[PDB]
Formats: sequence, structure tokens, C-alpha cells
Amino acid sequence: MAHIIILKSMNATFETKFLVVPFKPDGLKLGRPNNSGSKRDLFSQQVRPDNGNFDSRVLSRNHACLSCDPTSGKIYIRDLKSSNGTFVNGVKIRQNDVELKVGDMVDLGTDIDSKFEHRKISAYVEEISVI
Repeated sequence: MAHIIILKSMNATFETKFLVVPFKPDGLKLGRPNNSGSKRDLFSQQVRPDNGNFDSRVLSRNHACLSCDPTSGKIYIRDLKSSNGTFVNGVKIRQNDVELKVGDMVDLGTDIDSKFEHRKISAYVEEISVI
């Protein structure tokens, strides 16, 4: 089964994401983006609705991590020691899992500056479901 989370931007910073969240101990990274990894590095360095990349300089490359508990199907986020921080419903979190539920807000970063690509990421947890 594909456990999906839908992230809708509340501050005009990204196209709505439809993310398949892997079961722990795997996870989906949130952050800023002639080779055997070319086809994988290409799509992985893009900002796509199906990946965790955002076009915001405020974000760390490895900023936060989403994972799914295969026992309950619950979705968790944790910070990856980002420079500018991960927030859930406004609360600054750390490196331990925090559960996400529909109606929650995830903010990535803070920003000194609200201009194009300098604005923090504000993501609303619009839906969580299987398949």
C-alpha cells in the first residue's frame, strides 16, 4: 500500500506535493536540491510534486525527514539538524519524530526576507491516506 501525504503551500512557495511516504526505517527527505546515477540524479535534483525538494534558499539540503510507521500507518516528521529549523504547528522541533495529522502546518526555515526563493516554506497537511 502507498501511504500518501498531500502538502499544500500556504505562502505561495511550491506546487502542491503528493508524496508516497516510505515505511521506517526508510524515509523521504525534505530540503533544497556520463554518470551511472544520471537518470536518478536528474529527477532527484528537480523540484517535483512527487519529491521532497523545494526551491527556497532558506532550506538545508537535508532539512527534514518524513517516514511512515508500518504498524499504524501514521506519518512522522523529524528535523535533520537543519540550519534554520523545522516547525510543526508553529512549534520548533528537533531530531525526534513528531506525528503529522490532517490540519497540521509544517514550516521549514524562518527567512529574513520574503522575496522570490528567499521565503520560508509553509506547508499545510491537507490529506493523509492509503492508495
